[PDB]
Amino acid sequence: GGGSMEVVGDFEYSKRDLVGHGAFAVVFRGRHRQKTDWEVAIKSINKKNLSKSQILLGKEIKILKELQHENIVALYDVQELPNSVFLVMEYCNGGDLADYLQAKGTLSEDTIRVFLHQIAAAMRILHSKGIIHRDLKPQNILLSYANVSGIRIKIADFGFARYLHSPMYMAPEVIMSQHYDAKADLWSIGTVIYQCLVGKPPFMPSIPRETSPYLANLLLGLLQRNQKDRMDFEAFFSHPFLEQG
Amino acid sequence: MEVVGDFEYSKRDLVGHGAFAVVFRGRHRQKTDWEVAIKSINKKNLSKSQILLGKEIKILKELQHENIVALYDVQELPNSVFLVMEYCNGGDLADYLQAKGTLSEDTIRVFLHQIAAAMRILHSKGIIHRDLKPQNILLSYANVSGIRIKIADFGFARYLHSPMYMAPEVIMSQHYDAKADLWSIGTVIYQCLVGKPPFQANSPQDLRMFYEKNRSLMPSIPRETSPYLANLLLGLLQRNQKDRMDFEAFFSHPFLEQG
Ligand SMILES: CCS(=O)(=O)Nc1ccc2c(c1)/C(=C(/Nc1ccc(CN3CCCCC3)cc1)c1ccccc1)C(=O)N2
Ligand SMILES: CCS(=O)(=O)Nc1ccc2c(c1)/C(=C(/Nc1ccc(CN3CCCCC3)cc1)c1ccccc1)C(=O)N2
Repeated sequence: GGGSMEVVGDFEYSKRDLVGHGAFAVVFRGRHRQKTDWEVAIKSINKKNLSKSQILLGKEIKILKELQHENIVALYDVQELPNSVFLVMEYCNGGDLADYLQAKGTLSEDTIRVFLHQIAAAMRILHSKGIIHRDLKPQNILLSYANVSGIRIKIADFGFARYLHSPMYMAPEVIMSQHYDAKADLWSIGTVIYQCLVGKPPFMPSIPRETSPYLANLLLGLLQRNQKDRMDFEAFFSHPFLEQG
Repeated sequence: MEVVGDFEYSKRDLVGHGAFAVVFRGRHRQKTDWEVAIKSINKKNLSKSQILLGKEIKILKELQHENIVALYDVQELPNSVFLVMEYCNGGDLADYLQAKGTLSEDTIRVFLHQIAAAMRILHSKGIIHRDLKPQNILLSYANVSGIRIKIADFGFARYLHSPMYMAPEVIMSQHYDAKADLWSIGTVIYQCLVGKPPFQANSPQDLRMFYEKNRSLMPSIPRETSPYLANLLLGLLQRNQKDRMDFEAFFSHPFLEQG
């Protein structure tokens, strides 16, 4: 591919419009070839690189396909050239939360609530399909502007995601450790909210005196080293902090 | 006959089921003396399951050992995915145990040598099978010394991964099942010898809570058992992986390399 343009099923991109990189991956802004006002992200993935890695792209596609929520990054198409796999995906013109925090610094409780509402919305869908993300972080949380109220949040990167499995020969450590990471996402969402508020990840941790009681409750409930002790999903989904103003 | 890439099978020659899968004996369309197993998987069924077929294909592609079941081709029709694979004319160990009952120490050594051979390759690529059992361990006759063993079913297999936002339980549980296969190989050898698994419940949940409460102690090794084989089994059947025989100890255990 010497040339500037490239065709990927019903979509196309200029190599001029590179927006960022993932693992063995490069992401371009693109568009539908007929509906050209329809912007997409095209993730090019080097096959030889992938085949030498332990990345399960098949799994990521399986999970992306299964999730059709407005706060989970949409997969539109998969194309397989000889040298590359292409994923055609929702364009998120906002970059990731990491960029937004590097710009805005720390966020208001009003802002963090608007964002967390949408992250919670996505967490519902993962929990209800028995998917654990396990690599939630600001690099994985993408932003899409209409024009703070104009900002829509989309979860991405199911590289590390895994399905919960709801046997005499099976090792006891495997039998027992079933569901052991069931609550891993609730911690991560904790560290993320924390960083949004304080301006760095936390490592009970230092909750600033300014913090509202609800938000302090949520954070201390999420940031529990032992999952046994850590807030469960339904408690989080319906936590007072989310459904006020 | 139905066609799958360069291979073909009769629907007459169904040889069993797997998960959302049906298996036929087949052959190459030119090299017709080349028998294959053709595993048909319904896509709609798969898409509603939590089976990662891509992962299993990735792992099978990476493993080219004579004691790991060969994947030759993958074909994707609209309704079905087909896996063209080594034909194992012997069925699984489950069938062979239900027939033969218990096995001689000479027989169990011949089998375990070959399972060990495969375990080398998994360990050295950092793959854990995790669901080793007699239903997964296939047999292929040339004409007991004429029986070749192939590990199958990497459905449950996973790669060993050799970060502030990541949950502590995830960080710490890295490599926790690194020795899970050595237990499984234990239960299997045990069943081969005694004629039943070392530990049984009435359900998954009974056994969950059994292993959980640490009720599990060493199991009944018959007095007749040779010392080497008893050593191996007691070293493999250790509820705590910390205590459980390490791989190099297993690979080079006295039992395997005697005559
Ligand atoms: C990391 C998860 S991933 O699955 O591997 N990647 C992924 C998945 C889905 C995606 C994007 C990325 C994506 C991004 N847009 C995007 C990126 C940057 C910018 C900002 N300036 C950059 C250059 C100048 C113009 C735009 C705009 C849109 C983006 C790219 C890389 C990293 C993060 C976001 C988007 O619209 N949908
Ligand atoms: C292991 C789980 S799986 O991966 O989903 N199945 C799979 C994977 C690879 C395979 C086979 C099956 C297969 C089988 N051969 C086969 C099957 C049955 C018989 C029938 N005899 C049994 C012994 C003698 C009497 C008739 C012969 C060959 C077989 C089929 C279903 C279950 C198990 C084995 C084979 O040669 N290669």
